[PDB]
Amino acid sequence: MAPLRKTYVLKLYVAGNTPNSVRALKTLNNILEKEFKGVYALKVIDVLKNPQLAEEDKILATPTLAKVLPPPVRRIIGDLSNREKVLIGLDLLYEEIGDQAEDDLGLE
Amino acid sequence: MAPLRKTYVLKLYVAGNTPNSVRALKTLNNILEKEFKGVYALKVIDVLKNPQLAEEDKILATPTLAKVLPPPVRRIIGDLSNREKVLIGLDLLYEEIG
Amino acid sequence: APLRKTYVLKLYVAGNTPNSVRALKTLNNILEKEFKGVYALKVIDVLKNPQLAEEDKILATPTLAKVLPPPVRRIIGDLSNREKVLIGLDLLYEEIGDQA
Amino acid sequence: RKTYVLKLYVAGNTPNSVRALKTLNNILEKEFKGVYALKVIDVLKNPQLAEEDKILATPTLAKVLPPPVRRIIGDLSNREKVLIGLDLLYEEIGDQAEDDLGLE
Repeated sequence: MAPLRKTYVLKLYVAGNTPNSVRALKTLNNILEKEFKGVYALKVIDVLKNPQLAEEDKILATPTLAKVLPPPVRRIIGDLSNREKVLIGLDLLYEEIGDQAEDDLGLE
Repeated sequence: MAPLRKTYVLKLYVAGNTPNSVRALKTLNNILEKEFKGVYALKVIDVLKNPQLAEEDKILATPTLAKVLPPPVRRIIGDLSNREKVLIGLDLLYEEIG
Repeated sequence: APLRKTYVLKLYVAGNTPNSVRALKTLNNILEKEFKGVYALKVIDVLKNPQLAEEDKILATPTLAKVLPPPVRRIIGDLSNREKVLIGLDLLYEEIGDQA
Repeated sequence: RKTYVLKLYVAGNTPNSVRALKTLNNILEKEFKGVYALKVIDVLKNPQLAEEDKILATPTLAKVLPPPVRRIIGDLSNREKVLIGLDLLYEEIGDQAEDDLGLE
């Protein structure tokens, strides 16, 4: 809980959220805090819940920026695009990325 | 006032298709056809029908590019974003013909 | 007028040379003629200043080059294949200085 | 079993340069044998980054490295000014072996 918290956030932009991609997203979320504790941070943006992009938000084609990502990570990114058919694209920015989101209804 | 050479391709990336949404895309296109003869061309992309971007594709925030665009075009783009919420983002290409 | 914000095309070159500097000029020229206020060129000579800023990162050329204007793509190509002085690039939404 | 490849992107080599890159090539294979690998790349030698290559601001990664390695890096950056930036991969090196135990 230091003063700053700037890290190379890996933003994923998805259309929808099918229970399976949500698993994999949770999966990939640990492959990161695990092998790269501190270096990266996942951040998913569902366009269906948030269509309008914020000035700083940019969506690049998965294929391009993927190759510079960790091996196990690239594999998830691959299922997501070619299988779970939900990954629109992604980006890599050194941003704030603080508190978790997803307006909680208590999700149980 | 001349149809020839380099063309701006305005790529709108949409999520959804409300009744108004369709109306305006007909207008924007009509505007670009009758006013920006050639100069500008439109190309709407349905991320629902197909989400994965090709290799040469990218979506940039609307507020950004729409700023430099011609008033009559920013208008329809502003509405497609903050009123119909179908407009995710967009890109600007400078090709020739397709 | 008081500045503005746009997408910056940061090229990272290992030093400079007449040709590379020419093309780097041709290129900059282009973005200010065809892609006004959408893309801004910003060259970073790793030879002059080696250190890297915080949000400053460098991705290989072929990765992020596909998504650029064709002409930007040609020049980027030559600064990388012909002059072989380009390390990589990046595309950030920033706040271009009134100059620097 | 894999290893943290600590790729270092440097701008040329100085006298006080190879100094720490010889002290870093040590501390690692020593206290952290097999743990944190290391491969130095002088851009000036070969600029063009490969499709899977990237360079990141030294303040970012280094800060998640052993307090000591951060010293050689830290010095190597502000003082000897040659460290353009660094990258940290977590993959497996299968180029050479010494002894292993696969289970058929």
